[PDB]
Amino acid sequence: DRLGVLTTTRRVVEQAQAVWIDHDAVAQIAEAFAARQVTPPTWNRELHWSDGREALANYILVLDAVNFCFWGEPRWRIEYAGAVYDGYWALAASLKRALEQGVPLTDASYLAEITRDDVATIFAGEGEIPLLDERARILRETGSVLAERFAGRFSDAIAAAGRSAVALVDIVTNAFPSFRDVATYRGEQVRFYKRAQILVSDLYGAFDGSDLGAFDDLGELTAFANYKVPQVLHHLGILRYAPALHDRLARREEIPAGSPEEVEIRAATIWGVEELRRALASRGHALDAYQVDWLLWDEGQRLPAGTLPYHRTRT
Ligand SMILES: Nc1nc2c(c(CN[C@H]3C=C[C@H](O)[C@@H]3O)cn2[C@@H]2O[C@H](COP(=O)(O)O)[C@@H](O)[C@H]2O)c(=O)[nH]1
Repeated sequence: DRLGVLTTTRRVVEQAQAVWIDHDAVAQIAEAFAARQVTPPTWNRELHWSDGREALANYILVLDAVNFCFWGEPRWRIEYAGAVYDGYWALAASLKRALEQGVPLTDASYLAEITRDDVATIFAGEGEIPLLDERARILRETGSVLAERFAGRFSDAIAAAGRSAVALVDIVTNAFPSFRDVATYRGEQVRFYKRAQILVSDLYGAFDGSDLGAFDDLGELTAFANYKVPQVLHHLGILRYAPALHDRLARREEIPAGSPEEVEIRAATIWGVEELRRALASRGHALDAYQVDWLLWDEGQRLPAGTLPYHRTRT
């Protein structure tokens, strides 16, 4: 466990007061999923950009640099190619739209200088993308780090990882401040690395596990601790919430980042996915943790009306 995600999150799950795993539900869900050999959907080619290897690598870094927090009222929505999108697909569509119209979002020099008005345009739609100013700041940071340390080419970073997913995550968090996703729980560091790990899985997807998307150790990735997958796990009965936390989610009350409740959700998400992975493998359906994450995130796109709302964090 070379990044320390499973180890540090396990300490949280063992001590967690507001969240816990129902291991019976894990078994039952594993039974049904294994029975019908459920598979994550293939990496989406419609709403993701495609290009030569240098531009594509840079595109994946930018996509995942700003891959966070899409909730808020009035709901942020995007119109692209005769369809309306929200959440992640709104992000994806927005970038694809910008690149098609020839915005140089894969060029480090442009990213280093990108303005608030640039990103407001790129993500123009109904409402406004949350944390707009932050996204502008992250893209400027991303650009100037690319330019300074990687000759403007994320492919330089990828090459230095030598086909290790774990090594690339560590290269990314070392160089790019925005990707440093750790917190504390009762005085101990907890390590998550959501966006850094999702980046690696997205290279694998975009490059079909060849060239720059070749990795020999993808099993070492964890789930990407977000707000949608815990909502799915709660829906499937795998995550249970204590009274005050349940009521907070129901009221759509925001939870401060790094607070005990929030850290417990994220840790239990990691271990909820890991426990489902082990239970599936037990029943002869071997998937990597990132695949179980993909599969659950996909289920999260068509949850029934009146499932408990996902938790709302911000920072
Ligand atoms: N754990 C996990 N979290 C994911 C993703 C994705 C998209 N990945 C694509 C690439 C390969 C897969 O097959 C997917 O097609 C976005 N997110 C996070 O979810 C939230 C937005 O959710 P919603 O409102 O539904 O759009 C937000 O925190 C966002 O950062 C997934 O991979 N796993």
